[PDB]
Amino acid sequence: PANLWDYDFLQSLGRHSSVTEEHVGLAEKLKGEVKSLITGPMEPLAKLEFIDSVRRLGLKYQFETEMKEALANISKDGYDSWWVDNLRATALRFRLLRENGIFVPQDVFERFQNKETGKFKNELCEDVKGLLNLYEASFLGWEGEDILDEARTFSTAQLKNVEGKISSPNLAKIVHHALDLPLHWRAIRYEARWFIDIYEDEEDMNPTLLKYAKLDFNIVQSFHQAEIGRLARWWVGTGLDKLPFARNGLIQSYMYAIGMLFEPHLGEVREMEAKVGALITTIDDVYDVYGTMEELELFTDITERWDINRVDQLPRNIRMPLLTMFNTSNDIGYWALKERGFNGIPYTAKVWADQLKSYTKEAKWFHEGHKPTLEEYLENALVSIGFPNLLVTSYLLTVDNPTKEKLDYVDSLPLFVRASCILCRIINDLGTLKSIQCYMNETGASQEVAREHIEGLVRMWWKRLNKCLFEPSPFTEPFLSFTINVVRGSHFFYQAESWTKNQGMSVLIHPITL
Repeated sequence: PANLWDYDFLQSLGRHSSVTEEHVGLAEKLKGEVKSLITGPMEPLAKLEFIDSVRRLGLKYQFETEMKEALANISKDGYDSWWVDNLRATALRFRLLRENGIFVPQDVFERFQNKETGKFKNELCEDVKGLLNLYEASFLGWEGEDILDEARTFSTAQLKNVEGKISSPNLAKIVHHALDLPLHWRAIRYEARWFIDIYEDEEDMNPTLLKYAKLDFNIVQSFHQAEIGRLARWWVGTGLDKLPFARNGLIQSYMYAIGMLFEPHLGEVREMEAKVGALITTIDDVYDVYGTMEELELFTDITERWDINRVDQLPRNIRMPLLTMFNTSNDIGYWALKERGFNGIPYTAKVWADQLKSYTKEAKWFHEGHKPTLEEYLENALVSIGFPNLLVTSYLLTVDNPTKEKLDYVDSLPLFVRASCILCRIINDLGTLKSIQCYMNETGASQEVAREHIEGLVRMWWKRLNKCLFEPSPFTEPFLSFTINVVRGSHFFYQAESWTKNQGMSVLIHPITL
């Protein structure tokens, strides 16, 4: 029986599947037909809505070139009367163009403002799809784009007020889902599973796209199940499943990794990221449990020196996580040597050393009654959250022509990656001494005021990421998406056990009925 907490079940995954070669040949056929629909003749707003649907169904990885081509064709040609003075069209166009690297100025929304008060016009307050498109579009903004901040607050207020009054149950579901999290902040694979059901009930539903979305979801899922089986057998082989740390650490870590990257061709990378995540949770718990004890000083020193010669001084429940961290980091660095020509061990060793040092510092503060400022706290806590480790590892494993200089640069945590790491930390803190209490102690602010200031920090760092994606960068495709998608993973998982089990069951275990 399916049991996400049962390592016998998890080690069994991948041996048998609903692959059904017929399904594979059928999906290639339907994929060609969907390609034709994306490039073919269509009304312009309807074409934007079709492309947005393909994205929301988790299928953008299959149609990158067609979507970019159709969007360039839209963004260039002639007439604009198909969206000018149409809030719904204007906002969907702004969002999709900006999502695909085509700049659109915020001034495109000025005609919807009162021209004297900066406030959006009251006659839009019941335009449900226009409000919804304006809401989703506002999250593609940059710092200093004040119209889009006003658009966010206005559209949120009005969607909240209109939510209970929407006649279409499906449109009401879409509005409620958006108010929980905008599409820009949602993890791709989890959103795809939700939106397949939603799309089936849309009035503009294209049955070929729906059938392809279901087939492709099931095929990708079979890949994920084989990965889970391998990872479960690894984990049980470490013995860390029997130690009193990180209760569901392996499968939770794999669910987070699925947030970071889901595509089948990144399987090996995803498995390694899952390994690191599992170890991160376990060792986080280790440093929590032994918080003051000198055992942790030896743990940290062994890791800083990357030298296990003194490891038998540690008790077994600490020695086993340490040696599994050591051996796995050596395996991952060796994979880089074997596959990419570059020994990654010095980098996996370093990010782990940094990580434990971050834990040590947090512990120090807690033990000495220290109250750090917000910036101080965050400078340590963007490391302790674990994403410098996970992201630097993903770069090592995917960058082309890896060199010491590229790895040193990413490991320095420049703006783009730093912003992702800070975001993950702040989102974790909002969902759980941390960001809110630190800001309180720094300014005396209310808990409500402090939470609002931290939510504003989330919005601000997202604006910085948005702008980074338009600006020259040493970073290339896989990693750019990794850096955004770990944040999306954080939003989705830090929004009880029933919910997590439900997400894992519906996304990883149960195929979609065809």
